[PDB]
Amino acid sequence: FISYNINIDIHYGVKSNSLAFIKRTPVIDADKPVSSQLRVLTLSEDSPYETLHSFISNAVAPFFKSYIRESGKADRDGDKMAPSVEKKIAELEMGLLHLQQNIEIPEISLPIHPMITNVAKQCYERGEKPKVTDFGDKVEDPTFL
Amino acid sequence: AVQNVADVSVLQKHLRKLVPLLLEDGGEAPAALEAALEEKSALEQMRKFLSDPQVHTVLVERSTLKEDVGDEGEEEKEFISYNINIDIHYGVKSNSLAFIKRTPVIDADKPVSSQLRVLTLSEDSPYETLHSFISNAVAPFFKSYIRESGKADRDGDKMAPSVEKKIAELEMGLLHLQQNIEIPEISLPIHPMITNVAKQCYERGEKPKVTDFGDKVEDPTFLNQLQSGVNRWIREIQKVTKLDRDPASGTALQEISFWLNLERALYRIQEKRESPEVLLTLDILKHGKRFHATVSFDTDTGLKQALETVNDYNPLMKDFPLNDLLSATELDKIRQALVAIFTHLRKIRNTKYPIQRALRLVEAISRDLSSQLLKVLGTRKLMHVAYEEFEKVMVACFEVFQTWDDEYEKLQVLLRDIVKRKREENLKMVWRINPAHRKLQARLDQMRKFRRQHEQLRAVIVRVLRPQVFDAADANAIEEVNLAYENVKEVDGLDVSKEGTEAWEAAMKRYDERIDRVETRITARLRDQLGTAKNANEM
Amino acid sequence: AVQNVADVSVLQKHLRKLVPLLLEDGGEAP
Repeated sequence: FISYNINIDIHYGVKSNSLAFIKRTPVIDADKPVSSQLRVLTLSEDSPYETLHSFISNAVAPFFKSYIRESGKADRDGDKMAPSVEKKIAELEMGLLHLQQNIEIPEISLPIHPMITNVAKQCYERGEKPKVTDFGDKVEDPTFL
Repeated sequence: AVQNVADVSVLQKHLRKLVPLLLEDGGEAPAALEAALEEKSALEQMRKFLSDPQVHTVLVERSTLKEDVGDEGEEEKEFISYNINIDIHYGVKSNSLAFIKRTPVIDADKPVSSQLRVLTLSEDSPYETLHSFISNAVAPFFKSYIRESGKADRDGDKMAPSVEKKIAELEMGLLHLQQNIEIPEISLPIHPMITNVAKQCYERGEKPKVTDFGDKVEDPTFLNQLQSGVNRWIREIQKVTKLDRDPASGTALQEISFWLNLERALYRIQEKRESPEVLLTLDILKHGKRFHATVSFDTDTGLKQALETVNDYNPLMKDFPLNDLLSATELDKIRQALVAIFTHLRKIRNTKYPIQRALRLVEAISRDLSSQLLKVLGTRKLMHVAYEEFEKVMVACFEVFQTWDDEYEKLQVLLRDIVKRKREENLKMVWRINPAHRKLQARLDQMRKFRRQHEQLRAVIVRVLRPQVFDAADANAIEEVNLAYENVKEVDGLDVSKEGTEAWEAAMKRYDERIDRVETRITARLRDQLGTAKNANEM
Repeated sequence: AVQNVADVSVLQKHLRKLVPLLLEDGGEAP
């Protein structure tokens, strides 16, 4: 069933698509185009490792590299901070592509039906063994089976 | 994976609906977009994008082109120009949309926007944007998986915590993001017709009047365009003012050079009407029902309070003692230059300069002190510095060390006098400088121990290891101590890192293995020569 | 900053018309 959730912060929900909106323009103005005042990101839950890796790669490698090369910053010695952060970005990409180890599915809850589970729990908490008899009519009802 | 290739129509309509709001709060798929969006140059581009399972970058932009028009009447004209790129780069005067394929081949049967993620470009400051937004998008978010996924529960893989640490290293490592772009000012981004009309109204030298604009002097949309232009002008000049350099993205030297440039530019941003053409621009704004733009040229764009905010014009005279310290290469010059910058700190208090910021600048200057004494150390040639010469220059650099501590305890006297100043002003206490200088000195002084150490041996060895001053062994053993000094020398030199000190420790542990062998020899000769009596050569 | 603030209605309708184009690939608000 499709539902909705609201988050002031940012949070990974499982099997729940996400849309993040972070203000590109810090000041808030109704006259200022709100959509052009905001910054739009989105995410679907398929594999967060490759998610982050590929998105940061194709988001910062060409943008950042092209802008540092073409804006004359490579000719400016005011900040040698850029090559250091280029190495930093490269090692981000390496570490995030290396994030391909585990499926992370060790054990999941076992669903059968709420009715049988609650009947068994209520007939066991008294101190008695559940059988075919405790369910009663539910053992031969085709729909419940 | 590779699947059916999507069609142009579906994604074209999707992006057409998405763009106009994100671009100008509306527009409903403007025809300028669709002109070159349907163009074969772009069409084959997105065909390759969808089909090729190797390209996952694309850039659709719409520049609000500032078309320079030479016709008399105005300066520029607003224009619309859609742009298509298969590689992504900073578009000038425009915000763009990038699309990354999460699946190497995308189809319409599965949701296209599910298999493809959208990015939207920032033109104001793309680097600051991308950094802050990646932080506020991944850091607590990768944190949420670090907790939910039980990566701490399974210690077999401990590389996700390290990649979290390196994400943090990025986010707190580059915060300037190439800050301080040195933007001094911009052009006049206001209504063009008024500026041009005033230009021919004064090139005649006849004081542009109220009437010469005609009905435009009372035309509402004209006037509101003037207001919007003046508002954006104050936007970029308050931008050039809000540039507040921090010690990083440069250095404290560069910080107070920023103070230089900022102050000498806000000397002219005190008002913005200095040019006679801008004087008559003030006059026509007064005439054209924009007298608030006039007082802006006096108060708002006439940013006089900047000077009041930056009354700190004594750092201008601080740049000279700092420069003396910069040129201070000889040890005595270094100490007296520290004294000089200290005395002019006594001077610089008069201005309301941020003392937390100021003495964190002196923190950067203290690491600069470490750097310049490192240059002096390279002059000393620590790699193969000669022992007695080395302890003599350690007498020199250690009197320089407790003297740096002399005017450093004097910097604490400065802390007391700035207690007086906070009694007159008050401000936040956090102004640590505490340098790494001692660490070098630490290594220095510990090496000095070593130095004295072997000198305690070697000269005395020249007699004590010598029999009654054993020839065969002790000749090679005096060689042992001397060439061991060489081996500790050939591996331990001017190594700045503490790993040099660690290799020094290894060097002494093997050195003192030899030395303890020498001790065993000398004690053996002792005991085998004892037993006679107490007097002189006996005991 | 808070000088003029976009209304709840306009931004919420913008999101209502924007989300289905992404999370349903051109769908309608559910």
